Amino acid sequence: DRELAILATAENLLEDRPLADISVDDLAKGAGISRPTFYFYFPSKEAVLLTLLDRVVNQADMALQTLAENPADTDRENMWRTGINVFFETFGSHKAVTRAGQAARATSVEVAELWSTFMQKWIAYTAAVIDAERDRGAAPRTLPAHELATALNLMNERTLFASFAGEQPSVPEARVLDTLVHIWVTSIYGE
Amino acid sequence: DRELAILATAENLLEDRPLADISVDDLAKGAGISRPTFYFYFPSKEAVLLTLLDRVVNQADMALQTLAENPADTDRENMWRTGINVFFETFGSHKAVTRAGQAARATSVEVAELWSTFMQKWIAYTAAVIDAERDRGAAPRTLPAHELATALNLMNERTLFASFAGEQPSVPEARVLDTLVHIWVTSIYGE
Ligand SMILES: O=S(=O)(NCC#Cc1ccc(S(=O)(=O)NCCC(F)(F)F)cc1)c1ccccc1
Ligand SMILES: O=S(=O)(NCC#Cc1ccc(S(=O)(=O)NCCC(F)(F)F)cc1)c1ccccc1
Repeated sequence: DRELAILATAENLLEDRPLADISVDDLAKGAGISRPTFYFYFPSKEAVLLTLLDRVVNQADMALQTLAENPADTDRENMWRTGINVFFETFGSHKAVTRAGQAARATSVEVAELWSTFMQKWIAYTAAVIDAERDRGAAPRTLPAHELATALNLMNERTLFASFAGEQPSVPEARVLDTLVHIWVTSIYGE
Repeated sequence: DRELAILATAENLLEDRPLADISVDDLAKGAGISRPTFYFYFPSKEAVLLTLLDRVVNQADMALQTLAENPADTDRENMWRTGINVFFETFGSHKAVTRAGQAARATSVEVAELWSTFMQKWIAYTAAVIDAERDRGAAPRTLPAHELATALNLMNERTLFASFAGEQPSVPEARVLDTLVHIWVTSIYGE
């Protein structure tokens, strides 16, 4: 409630400036509570970012679970597009949290461990699906599935986040999805 | 001379700890000069990292120029392997400078601009070679060459550096080259 108000205030301020330029007072003021009352709900501004990232990451994760149980009925190219799109839409809707979350990996053990855990989970799932495609005779046994999954997942992380941040260089946001699907599909189904 | 001694001292200390844990006195002591004498050669420890990164980046760049003028006489798979390998060997030999250089992108305008400039140059060259391969009828016109180049280059950056840092997750250093060549070759020559 006042917890939601701190989270919403943090997301809003992270649209105009970095975490280093937001005080606890900036978050308290924003949620319409005192500094001490803020500290009842969170030990630090760093813990606020950690909670926002955790919510975004879990939304993407739950969305990928929903997709896995209920596969789209279409060509394998569009199936994978649907999969990459969970990440494009979810993080695309939380650019400020995403950008700051990734910055905070350099400086926060918990942010690095949180991201690391979900990346291992998304790679393990990518690799399971690639091996399935190999078992049903649809993809050739080229690279170790788990190595291929790791590199594709690291590509998406870097490429999605460069696009969202408008970095130079980057693929424009409106071309990035098709860019990643081409490389996933060719690298998974070619020899 | 005493300039080289500061650079060598910085590279050495960046093997055991981050830049934030190295003082100017740590670099002066190391090069066997006073603090004031250090400041004659460099305005800050941050400028030392910038000079090391600039040297590594220019070595990779000059090595890729040498390759471009003197192409290996082999299959296209091995040609590209030779190309990715400039980056694998060059940065692979300067892991500590590479790791710290990438950290310093978040916190230094000059490090971000230096890296940004060379990435645009390496993407422009990748894209020129892809278009050549399209013109000589060897690769299909799939994705815009420059978008494909950008994503592949961002993949290599993230994947090479995760491997070098031993991050979880990452491809092991001894499997990363073959991993990237498979994805480059399939994504450049498949449809
Ligand atoms: O698509 S499916 O429905 N299920 C397969 C899948 C998947 C998947 C996994 C990871 C990423 S990822 O690398 O983009 N996310 C890592 C986090 C970040 F975004 F990079 F930051 C993209 C897609 C399908 C089922 C069966 C057959 C084909 C596809
Ligand atoms: O290989 S060639 O000799 N010349 C083509 C090339 C190339 C090239 C460009 C960039 C990268 S990159 O993306 O790895 N570097 C970006 C920086 C970092 F490492 F990622 F950090 C790897 C390889 C050839 C000629 C003609 C026909 C085929 C190949």
